[PDB]
Amino acid sequence: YPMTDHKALAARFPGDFLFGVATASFQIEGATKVDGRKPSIWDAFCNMPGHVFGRHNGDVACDHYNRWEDDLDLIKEMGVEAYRFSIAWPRIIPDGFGPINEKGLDFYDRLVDGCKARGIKTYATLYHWDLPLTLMGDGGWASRSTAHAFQRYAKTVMARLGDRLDAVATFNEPWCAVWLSHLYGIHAPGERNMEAALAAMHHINLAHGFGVEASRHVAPKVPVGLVLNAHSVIPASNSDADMKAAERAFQFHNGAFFDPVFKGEYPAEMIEALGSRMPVVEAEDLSIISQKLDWWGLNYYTPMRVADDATEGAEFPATKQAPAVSDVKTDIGWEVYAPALHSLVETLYERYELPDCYITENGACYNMGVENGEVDDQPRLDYYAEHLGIVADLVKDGYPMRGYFAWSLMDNFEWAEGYRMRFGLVHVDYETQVRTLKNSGKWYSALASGFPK
Amino acid sequence: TDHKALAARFPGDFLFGVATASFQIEGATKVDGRKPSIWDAFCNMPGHVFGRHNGDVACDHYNRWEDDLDLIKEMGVEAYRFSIAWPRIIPDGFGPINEKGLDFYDRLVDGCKARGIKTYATLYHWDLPLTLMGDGGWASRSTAHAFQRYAKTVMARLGDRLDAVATFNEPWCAVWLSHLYGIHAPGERNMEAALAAMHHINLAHGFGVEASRHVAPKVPVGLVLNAHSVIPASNSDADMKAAERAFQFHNGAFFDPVFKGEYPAEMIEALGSRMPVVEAEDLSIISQKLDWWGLNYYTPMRVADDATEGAEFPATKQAPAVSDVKTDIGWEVYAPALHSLVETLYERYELPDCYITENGACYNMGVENGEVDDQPRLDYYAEHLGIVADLVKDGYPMRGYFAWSLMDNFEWAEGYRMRFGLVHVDYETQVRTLKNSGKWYSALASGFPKGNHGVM
Ligand SMILES: OC[C@H]1O[C@H](O)[C@H](O)[C@@H](O)[C@@H]1O
Ligand SMILES: OC[C@H]1O[C@H](O)[C@H](O)[C@@H](O)[C@@H]1O
Repeated sequence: YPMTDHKALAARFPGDFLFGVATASFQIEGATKVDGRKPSIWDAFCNMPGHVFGRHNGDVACDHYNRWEDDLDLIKEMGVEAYRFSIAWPRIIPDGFGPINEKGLDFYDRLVDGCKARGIKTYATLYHWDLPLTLMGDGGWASRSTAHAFQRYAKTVMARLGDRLDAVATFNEPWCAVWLSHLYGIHAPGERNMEAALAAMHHINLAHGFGVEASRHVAPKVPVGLVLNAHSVIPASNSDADMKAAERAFQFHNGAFFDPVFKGEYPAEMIEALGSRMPVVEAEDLSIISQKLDWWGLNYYTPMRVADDATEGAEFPATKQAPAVSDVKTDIGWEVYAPALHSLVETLYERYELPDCYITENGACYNMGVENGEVDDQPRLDYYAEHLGIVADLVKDGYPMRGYFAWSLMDNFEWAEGYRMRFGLVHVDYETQVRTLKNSGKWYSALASGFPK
Repeated sequence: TDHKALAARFPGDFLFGVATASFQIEGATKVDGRKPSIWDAFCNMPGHVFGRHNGDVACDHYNRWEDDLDLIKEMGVEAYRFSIAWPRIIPDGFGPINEKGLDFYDRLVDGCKARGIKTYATLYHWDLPLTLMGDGGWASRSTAHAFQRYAKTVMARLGDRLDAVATFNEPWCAVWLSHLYGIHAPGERNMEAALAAMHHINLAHGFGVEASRHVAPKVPVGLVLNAHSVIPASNSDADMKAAERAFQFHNGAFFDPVFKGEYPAEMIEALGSRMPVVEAEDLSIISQKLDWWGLNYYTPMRVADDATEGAEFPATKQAPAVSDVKTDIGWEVYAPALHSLVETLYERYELPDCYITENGACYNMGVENGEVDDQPRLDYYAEHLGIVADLVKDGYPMRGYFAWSLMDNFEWAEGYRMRFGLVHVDYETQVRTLKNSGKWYSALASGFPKGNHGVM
């Protein structure tokens, strides 16, 4: 049972708690070929049949590149203190390496100015998956040179925006950019090769480290973070095999990123099984990867239930999907189970020395539209109540949970799922570009408005 | 293999050549304005190419081309078949023309002229500018129009000197091998993408023919196809219907539109709903008349019916080899499949003059004694040229023959491991060594053109 009474729920949060809404550049911007933007690997992935539902693409999206003032006005009306957004590398350095696109920088310059004027805090993500297509020539993330391209891109953005940005994250979800994109073939560039994935793994960890150094060198005032979909790993049974399975799944899906960044090492059992196939790790890599961060971002939606897979010749971590425990599912099919969020954060703060935590993404897919000038999305409202409940519990128990960004300000391009899957607090009619604040959004606004106190 | 007796089986004006492709030999992948091709991306992402081999070095031809031309001249080979790198000419696919790129081929073509070497250029031999992948590569119709402009750009500069041009080399590879089987760049395995690539390459061929004739009307225009010699596993009804389905899919998909102005009926029945839009004028554009056509032949395609539930058209599976002779890449040697193939094609379609634009064999032996003993290559050539001479005697319009690899080179997904050259290349020293097969081929080709002399 949720609870949902906002006035009560609001009492459970400290006065300086940060409430936000989140978007990503490719998902909402459109204007793919204007002001010097060159193609990203997602433009390619969309336009090649077989990868994205309906062959949907980012050409128009929410037209946010043009309508951004309205959107910031909306965040202002909702009384949301913070906006988490991503910056398009294809706009800043269209070829990945090469000339800087001054018009690219100009746009986010204005965007940040726009937020500053409205008293909206800025949480920027440098990389939320739109890698300049040209970088695939050298091998993309499988090439170490791509990390150096990112390095220069980060130093460029932070030099321009560092005097106003409230916070910066290097990467959004290495798990997706790494395994889902290079091992499972589901996200761009759509590869299914362990050697390629391991290369991407290390080079993205490396690029993060280069990114930290770059930010601090040109904008040392801005708190630097990293955003991770750490998976709440839950065994199917308490059998010895399933417990061991959950630990391996943890090392592979979480440790591959958390241990290098926060412990300056890769997980030992993972190295045993997969080490021989990694690219060169240079003497100074791990110490660069493991620089101290001022904050970190957690993205969470649903647990990762695993069982052992004893199949002959199963690759590490040799696990398979266990069935859902809750009956409740979102429209995209993900199990709804709030307490996995609690145990996830506990495990992480026991296992790693972590800085302040912001819940950088939390939300649900529910595809109801506009009937009677209102969007009736009670199951989404329920979701936020139930999960914010857990976040308040974490605050009570002493964890340094400093903020929460509701995932998806508005409906947008949902990657492989195209425009089919809505995650927004605000409905978008893609034929008129009209924004309609959903009922869940009215609720979240009623909660967020009372902060700061 | 007596080369004198074999030489006599050919007409005096028969054309002997050696063949090459831009990405396989050139190197200099980042020089003079060249942007990446889909094959640079393909090579450099682990899992696609043996050893992760790439085209960066290759045979360093971009730097050593005059020496390689002198080599062709010294061999006595009259013709040179090569491809032009689109990534050097219009590096983003669309976008600004790169003059440095054009100059290189301009100077190459001048070098062929000065040496008396006839030029048979291939506009597209698989090196698509990576940027075009932004719109969906060959799955986007726009890519055909980019080619069209590329085609026109090249022929405007080179058309006053080129002896001949082919639009595309092997639609089958660029279409099915690249978009359905995932073996070649860009490495897709999707029928919808492959069908889009199929029509868009056919269409691009047509645009190319018109573009070339618009700016260089005198230049003979062709298309190079690895037409598959489809042989059934048995004469069973199921196997023979399968061979015909296979012919339609692997050959008909390209031969029918180009030479009959229609797609194969049964194939349209199984797959047409998943094809891209065929605009009103498309098929007439595709089926413009050609002055010649190139056949690439290596080995037969033996097939059997596959009754597996839901097996997609053409619903066939590989059948086993009849000969037990195989090249080092694993391809059956079976020369008579060349004869039956050519005769099938000429009965089935109305075709212009034929050149064998590729024929050769993978054998990986290297330099020992300062010499390369590649008898199986030589044996392969003598036997296949015999077949070509049989086709001549039977009255088939066989005008010329190009040996498959002037030199060992980057062999696509196989990297540098699989050698096809008449000339051995040591990739550390870049030293060219003429193999024994090369000596033999030079001996044969040197007698042509036979020239005006008496008889008795
Ligand atoms: O549904 C997935 C949503 O959460 C993901 O973790 C991504 O960070 C976000 O872009 C996406 O839309
Ligand atoms: O092995 C295949 C060889 O034949 C194919 O016909 C190609 O056109 C050539 O580039 C390749 O090297």
